[PDB]
Amino acid sequence: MSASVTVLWDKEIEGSNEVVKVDEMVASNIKVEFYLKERHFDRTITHNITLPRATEVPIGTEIQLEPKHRLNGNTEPITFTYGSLESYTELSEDKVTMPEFVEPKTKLIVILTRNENITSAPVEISVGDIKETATYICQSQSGINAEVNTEP
Repeated sequence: MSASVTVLWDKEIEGSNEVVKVDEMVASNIKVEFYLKERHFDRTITHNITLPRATEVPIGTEIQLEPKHRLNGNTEPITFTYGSLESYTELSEDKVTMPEFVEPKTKLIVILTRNENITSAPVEISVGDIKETATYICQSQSGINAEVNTEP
């Protein structure tokens, strides 16, 4: 009930790829400190395994794989179970330092962005004499960048 697993990373597909504006914070001066010292965000990577509708892989088969994109320095494999656990989400805290002050005669804008990417790859599975090519999907978020612009 434990499959042999090989991900075909050289066949990876670049799905959605975007730079997402998470938020903006604006302030104006005439030298006050900023609202927050740091902002805290949730950052996730979601790992999914998908199988053909008509697959021979038995329900309950365990499928262990090691993704490319991980959080928290985690390195242990993800264990999916076909028919009951097909998605796993990593979560980390992304802490972003804010500008300390608004300099004199300044309007300050913080633009917060991160990369968000979907990638997918074939997964060759064998359990006994049953062979299948499943599809692995990674929905990842990068760390957040803060761009501080000073205006009139």
